[PDB]
Amino acid sequence: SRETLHQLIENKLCQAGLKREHAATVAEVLVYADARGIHSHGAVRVEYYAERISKGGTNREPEFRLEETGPCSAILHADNAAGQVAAKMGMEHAIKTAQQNGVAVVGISRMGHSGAISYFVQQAARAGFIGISMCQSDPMVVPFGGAEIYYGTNPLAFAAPGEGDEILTFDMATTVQAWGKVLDARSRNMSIPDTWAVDKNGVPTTDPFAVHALLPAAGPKGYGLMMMIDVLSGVLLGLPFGRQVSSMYDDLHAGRNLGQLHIVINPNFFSSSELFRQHLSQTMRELNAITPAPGFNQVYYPGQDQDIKQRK
Amino acid sequence: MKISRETLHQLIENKLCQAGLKREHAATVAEVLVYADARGIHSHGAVRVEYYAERISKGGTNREPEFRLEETGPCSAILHADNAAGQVAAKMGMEHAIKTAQQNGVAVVGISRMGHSGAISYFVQQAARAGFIGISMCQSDPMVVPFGGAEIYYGTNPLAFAAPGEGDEILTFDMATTVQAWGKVLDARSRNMSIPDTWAVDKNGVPTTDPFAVHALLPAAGPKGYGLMMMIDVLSGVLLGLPFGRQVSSMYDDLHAGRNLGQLHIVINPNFFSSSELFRQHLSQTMRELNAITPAPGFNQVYYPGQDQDIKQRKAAVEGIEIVDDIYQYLISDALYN
Ligand SMILES: NC(=O)C1=CN([C@@H]2O[C@H](COP(=O)(O)OP(=O)(O)OC[C@H]3O[C@@H](n4cnc5c(N)ncnc54)[C@H](O)[C@@H]3O)[C@@H](O)[C@H]2O)C=CC1
Ligand SMILES: NC(=O)C1=CN([C@@H]2O[C@H](COP(=O)(O)OP(=O)(O)OC[C@H]3O[C@@H](n4cnc5c(N)ncnc54)[C@H](O)[C@@H]3O)[C@@H](O)[C@H]2O)C=CC1
Repeated sequence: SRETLHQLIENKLCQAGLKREHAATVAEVLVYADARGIHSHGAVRVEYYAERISKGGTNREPEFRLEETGPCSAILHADNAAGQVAAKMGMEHAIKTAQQNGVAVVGISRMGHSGAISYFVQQAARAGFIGISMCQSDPMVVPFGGAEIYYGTNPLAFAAPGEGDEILTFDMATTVQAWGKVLDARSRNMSIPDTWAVDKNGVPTTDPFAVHALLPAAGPKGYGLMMMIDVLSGVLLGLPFGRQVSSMYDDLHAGRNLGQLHIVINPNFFSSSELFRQHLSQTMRELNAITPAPGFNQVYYPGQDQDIKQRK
Repeated sequence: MKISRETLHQLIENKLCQAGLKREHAATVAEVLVYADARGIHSHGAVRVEYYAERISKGGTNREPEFRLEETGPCSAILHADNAAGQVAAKMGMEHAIKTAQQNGVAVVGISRMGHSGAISYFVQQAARAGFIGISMCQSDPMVVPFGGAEIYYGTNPLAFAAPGEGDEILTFDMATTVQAWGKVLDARSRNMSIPDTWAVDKNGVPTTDPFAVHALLPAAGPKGYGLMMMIDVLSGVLLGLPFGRQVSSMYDDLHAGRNLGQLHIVINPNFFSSSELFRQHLSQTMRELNAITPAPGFNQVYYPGQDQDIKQRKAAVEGIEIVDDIYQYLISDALYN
């Protein structure tokens, strides 16, 4: 069960170094990923996290400092704490701030990997607000037209509340595919589609063992989106940016120094929250009623495929 | 033909003024249009004036809007635009966003009930010129199938971003959420070429190479563009209590009726997070480093995002802006439309 795995991972990470409360938080986010089929960011990471913690490449005793910079802005100085802990804490502050003052823009400064980041925007939506989040990731992607890596798979996530317990959740890597698909096609020795990745010369490739770098989604569009995310979650916070961003296997003894940015918007500072939620539910219904194209059994609203996998 | 920036501005300004816009409003509309043309975004340039003139004439764009700025919090506002010209409403709202982020760090400003606002990167460039990060997005005419779908719901719903580098350097990025903007289907309609099958679908949701058989556009990157246009509809439409999704008006529904569109600006003042000087240095460093990346076979250069358009804008300052001669002919003429 869910509370089973939480207890497992909570225990394992608590003994590898983390305060019990920190272990409980990382556990939760990891399960969340596997359940929604986001396996690249689920348990395939758990022994690894345990290692980095034991070796100090993730801070077991971070000195957190939430620095408020304005009525609707803050930086959580996270001291290279586990990303799941840091990002969750900053989102709690963003939610509190948007609750009172309407909007919140909160940077997470110096954290480890934070995982399937839709977890954090769901926090905002469960509180009745719109959540947007994005973060830097290991340099892994060619600029459009390029043969050298610069940005990472730099994800973007969004959630908004509908009626009752309904939430619409959207989450995407800015590459054609997440990296975890390249490794999957490496392990099963499959070939990969030629739209996913390039070789050491920047030429598209079908051999996942000849992959030097991922391609950006929609060419120049994914390129701009990952740039935007690097500027918003990295440059804005004065952190390393672009190619300077650390990679997971550079040094298990050193903090990652990653950044993440949350933006939270309280609907009642703009219009009726009741009608907002009614209209989100209406969006979800209407999209579901759309005539599917040949080949599709249904049209899903964004994220519904994951919402479904979750409950099964 | 190529033409100056000041002259095109004047032509557009006069033509919209005689349609019935206040000269102040017609000026603002004109500079956003010339901005688009200079950057090569011609589908949102002077080509739209004749349409605008008709809508203004027939009352579908408010020539006497009662603007009302409703401040809802320290960093939030709605500009009620009373179906004023979008370029006017969006710029006014961005001026408020800039002022708000200057004093309070961040601003989220809705433009509620406006006409078409054009190449929306104009508005984020305002923020970047003021030293801030600008993000903007707006609803558009239903024209796009959901991923997996065969009926239209969302529009080409654009997203734009700009941030300042050192000096007058700005990094500007601006995209429709479809594989291609609608103008590419219109352009290949004008010259009778088959389009690739990744752009659009027929009435049945089957991808098509026949531009006259196109019923709807496809979202960029499948479900990703789908999610992005939904996000933009939610942020610039649902959030403002406006018509959303398939309810959004289309350009030729009713020329006598206000469009009721929505747009959302988000402005972030880097000074509220870290040194704005080092921020600008790092944006300029980003642009340099991306330019120095080894190009892949086929390419002669790696561009930083938006650099292709910056180059066009730079060239247009030298040689002048290229527009279709037919548009020049209409702008000098005494005809408002037809
Ligand atoms: N350093 C980090 O933390 C990173 C984390 N990630 C995460 O990994 C995950 C990667 O996601 P991707 O492979 O790009 O996702 P994807 O391509 O499978 O799907 C993207 C989005 O579209 C939705 N979607 C997909 N198919 C759909 C359909 N048929 N109908 C309606 N909606 C549909 C998904 O639910 C999801 O919200 C994300 O959770 C992302 O946050 C990714 C990169 C880096
Ligand atoms: N209702 C409205 O007002 C709407 C307005 N629009 C506008 O129409 C325009 C749509 O543009 P798209 O067709 O998506 O543009 P696009 O596909 O040509 O390019 C998108 C972005 O990527 C950049 N880019 C493209 N190729 C590049 C390269 N090789 N290197 C570096 N950067 C590159 C562009 O400069 C641009 O910033 C936008 O200005 C948008 O604001 C679009 C839809 C609706």
